[PDB]
Amino acid sequence: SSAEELLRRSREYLKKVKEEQERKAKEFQELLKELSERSEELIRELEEKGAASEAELARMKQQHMTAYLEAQLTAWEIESKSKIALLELQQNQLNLELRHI
Amino acid sequence: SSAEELLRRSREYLKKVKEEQERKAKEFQELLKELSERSEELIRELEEKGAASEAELARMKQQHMTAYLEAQLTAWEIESKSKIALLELQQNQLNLELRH
Amino acid sequence: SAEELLRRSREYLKKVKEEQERKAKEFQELLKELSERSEELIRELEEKGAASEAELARMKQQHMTAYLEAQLTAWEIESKSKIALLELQQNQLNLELRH
Amino acid sequence: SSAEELLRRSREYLKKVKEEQERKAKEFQELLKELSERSEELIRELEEKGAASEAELARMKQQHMTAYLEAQLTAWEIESKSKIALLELQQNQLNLELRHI
Amino acid sequence: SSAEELLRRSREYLKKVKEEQERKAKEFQELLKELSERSEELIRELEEKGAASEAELARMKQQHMTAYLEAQLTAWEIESKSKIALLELQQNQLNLELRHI
Amino acid sequence: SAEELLRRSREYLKKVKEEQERKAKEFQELLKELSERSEELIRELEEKGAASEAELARMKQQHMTAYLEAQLTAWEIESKSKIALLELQQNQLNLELRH
Amino acid sequence: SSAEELLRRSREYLKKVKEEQERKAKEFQELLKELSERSEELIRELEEKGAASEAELARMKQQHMTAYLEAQLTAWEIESKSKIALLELQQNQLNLELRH
Amino acid sequence: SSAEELLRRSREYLKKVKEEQERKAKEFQELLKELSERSEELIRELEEKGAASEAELARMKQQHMTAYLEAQLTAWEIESKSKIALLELQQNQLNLELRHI
Repeated sequence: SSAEELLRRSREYLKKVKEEQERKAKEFQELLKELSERSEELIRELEEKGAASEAELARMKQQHMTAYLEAQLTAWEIESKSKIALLELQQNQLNLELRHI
Repeated sequence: SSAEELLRRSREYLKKVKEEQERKAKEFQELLKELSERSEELIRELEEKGAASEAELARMKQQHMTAYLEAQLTAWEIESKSKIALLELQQNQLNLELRH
Repeated sequence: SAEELLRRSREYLKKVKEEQERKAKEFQELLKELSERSEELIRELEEKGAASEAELARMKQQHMTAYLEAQLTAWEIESKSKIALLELQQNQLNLELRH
Repeated sequence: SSAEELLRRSREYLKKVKEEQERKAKEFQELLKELSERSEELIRELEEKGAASEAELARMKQQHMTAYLEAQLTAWEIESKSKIALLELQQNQLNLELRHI
Repeated sequence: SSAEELLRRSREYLKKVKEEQERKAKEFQELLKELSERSEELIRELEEKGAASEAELARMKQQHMTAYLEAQLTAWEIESKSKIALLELQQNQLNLELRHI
Repeated sequence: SAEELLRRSREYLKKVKEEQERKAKEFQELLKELSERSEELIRELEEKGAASEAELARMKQQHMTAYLEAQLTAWEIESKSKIALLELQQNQLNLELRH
Repeated sequence: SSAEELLRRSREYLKKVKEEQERKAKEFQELLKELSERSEELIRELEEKGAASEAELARMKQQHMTAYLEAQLTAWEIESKSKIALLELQQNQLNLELRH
Repeated sequence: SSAEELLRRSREYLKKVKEEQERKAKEFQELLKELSERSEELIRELEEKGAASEAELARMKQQHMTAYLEAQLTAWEIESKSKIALLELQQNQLNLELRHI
């Protein structure tokens, strides 16, 4: 009863954290999408202006793609690590309930 | 009773740790906001002066956005790790409460 | 009740594992696309003589070096992810036999 | 009795380690503040003397903020990892206290 | 009986994960070999055409070996971490087998 | 016999903890020395006008930036080291009470 | 008996893992030796030609020694981590053998 | 008896690893000492030749001290991590003996 209430509060508190992680993951993708499209807009403007040397933009383009690639890998590593860690806490939570209940 | 004291004390201390980490998270967003808002202001100044080449300001702006993104990812990594460890510590606490 | 929770626990486990396969596949598609763009940019340069022979060598090697770094990183992620869930799959299996 | 003595001693040595880390955290903040204020001083002297181009100073100023943001994150990472790790040891200490004595 | 089925299945899924990592390890070596041989090709063309100074080529050649050494260490780090981690899971699987069935 | 092993186990534990304090102190002495050398080199430059005002600013900031990085690194090491042994000290204390 | 088979099989497999890691350690020292011996040869060639400034070869030599030192530290970190993990795994194995 | 023999073999095997770590630590310090003194010999030669600009050597010197500082920190981190990990295996070894024994 009282144990059922605490385990209840712990389970629903665990879900808010899980949903809180899903929020941050989406928020990052939106941020990266905006920044990446701002960078492409900058590089595109140069190509229109022709201000940047053909080699200059090639180096600029490859840096944009490289950092974007790097940004995704980091976000992939973070969310992957978070989801897996929460899952173990989901198992501990379940282990507590069955054993007690 | 005496065990009720210690376990209640631990719960409240965990509560303080959780709040201090929420502070540091918010404080960082405020710091990153200010500094980032300065960096955008500097690049604005350079644009209006035309004190940097068109390509150079493309490089500076993209470096600015790259560092902001790196910073957000790092703070996201720290807070995500903190919240989940405390979550495990809170489970140990809960298990003890149940144990008693 | 114990079976329902554990069955529901295995389903969420399955979704997480499946999702991790989703991201790994998506990355390889992203890597190939960006990789094929990068070699296209390098293609155009050499054809136009835009970059010096020394310049294109450093550019090509930067591209291969970045591609190798990307794979090793994605390898480390997917490798660690799969093994971490693998311990959770064993934790799940241990819970089931417990009942 | 000796269990109580050994465990009370444990409680104190662990209270000292915790205070030691609060001390190190403050010292770094004072350290970063002093050095970070030299940087602004060196830079203000440049802007005053006009000894760096408008872009050089902007690159220097954003370099300073970028390094400052990294120092805070890195210090935040250490103190956070330390506080959480010590927290778990206090839990073990608390578990022994309920058991051993 | 069902324990034996669940555990034998576990044994097989874990044998598949192990073979999968031996596969990934080889693929990388083939991958590194192909790209690493392009680098030597691009560089041999430079030395032939004399399109880089004596020092530039030396800096490029030592750059190539330095990156190659990093790729091996990094791949060695991953495969080693993977093999050891899987090894422990095989031990848990072996522990269950002695117990559950 | 159990007491001898555990007493001997605590002595080796003590040596390791003491040794870790030795390295932490030694590093701060190394850092200060190298740091004081570096600021001496920078001192000589500005006095001789060897480096431009812009040059010395970047040099000074590189030195402070490297010093900060060194401290954070040594902080992370000594902090992690002490906590890791602290769990081993608790493991030792748990073994003793077990007897 | 049947348990004696499995635990003996695990001991021999652990034995193979320990040996494969000794291989990789030695193989790396051989690779680092060759490449490092090439790098020293290149800098020798440059010295005899006088194809690089005196200061430049000081920078190149010091970069060469820095990378060799970084490489050794990394391989030292990998093997030190591997040997100690297997050592823990070998202890789990031993505990099982004792358990039976 | 037979257990006393296996635990014996495990304890002495643990000591060879511990001594093996002490070897690598010393070996590194010797290597760093030699390389560091080779670098100082190079920088010293330049100052005698005066080949390097007074600012050039100042940058060169600071890089030598910085990398040396970095090298020590890495070695400090490795040996510290190794010694602590071996110690836990020393505790597990002792725990196995007393319990069996």
